[PDB]
Amino acid sequence: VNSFSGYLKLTDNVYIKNADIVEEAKKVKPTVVVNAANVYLKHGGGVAGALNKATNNAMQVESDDYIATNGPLKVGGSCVLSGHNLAKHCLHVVGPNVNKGEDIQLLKSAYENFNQHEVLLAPLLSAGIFGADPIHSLRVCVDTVRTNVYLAVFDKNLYDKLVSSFL
Ligand SMILES: OC[C@@H]1C=CCCN1c1ncnc2[nH]ccc12
Ligand SMILES: [Cl-]
Repeated sequence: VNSFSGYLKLTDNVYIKNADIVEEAKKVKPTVVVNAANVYLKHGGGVAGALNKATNNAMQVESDDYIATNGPLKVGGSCVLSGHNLAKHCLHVVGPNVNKGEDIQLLKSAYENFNQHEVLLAPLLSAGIFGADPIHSLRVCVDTVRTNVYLAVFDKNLYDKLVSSFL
């Protein structure tokens, strides 16, 4: 039993809700919140910009030190950093950005990072400003993640389409 509330159950381990991931994380304080990161951990917009703003830019400060030490992430890769005031940890995961021409096949590799954590609050990877089809992103999530994932979908219209079209 966990403290996530109001989710629809898609499979044994995947749940979905219309919610603002920032507001969700502040309420639940999950062990892990997933960020829709880029390889440079430059949290300018989309989910990443919103999560970083909610940390008063502390996420960006920590991320800049991470990059200065380790260099960029790989597309499909991840790193674990602090969750600041939002969660214990933030799993920064880089899905392919279709608007940069990155290979959508890497979306499965991106979701595989979730399997290293027993429970996560997450967005759909490569959705929104990353330019992938969110219906596809949900399909890959369900077919790749085996741990317990609570998916927050900000847009109410998109959420209804995701549910009504889910196979
Ligand atoms: O697929 C990512 C998704 C789709 C469109 C825009 C960003 N996205 C978000 N998903 C969940 N919570 C969010 N809070 C702020 C943004 C946000
Ligand atoms: Cl985004």
